[PDB]
Amino acid sequence: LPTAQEVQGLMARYIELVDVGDIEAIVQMYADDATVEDPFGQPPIHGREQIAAFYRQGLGGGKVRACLTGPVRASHNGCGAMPFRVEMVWNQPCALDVIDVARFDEHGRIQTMQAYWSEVNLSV
Repeated sequence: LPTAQEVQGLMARYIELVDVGDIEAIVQMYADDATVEDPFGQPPIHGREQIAAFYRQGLGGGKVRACLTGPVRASHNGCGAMPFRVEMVWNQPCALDVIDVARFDEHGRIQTMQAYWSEVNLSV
């Protein structure tokens, strides 16, 4: 599994990809059969096609900004967690505070992603 330093780099690179909205590059960061639970509590979506559709819906159709709002917290077992803020228009300018928890596989790809947030974390 990716080292703690590597996890930091990868999770930071995920945020940068969300920030520019490069759907294909985001999807490539995931394992081919990865799961996404976003928001955590909802049923997982499975596989790169479903994940691509998810990101197309959520990012496509307008400017989205995303910045880390604190450092990535990495483990020594290929996992990490990070706090960030996503700015969008829905549907005025709003911001959502999120924490992503990720588990990576032996190939450095995201196997599971869990995005913790609820409506309390949204601001118009």
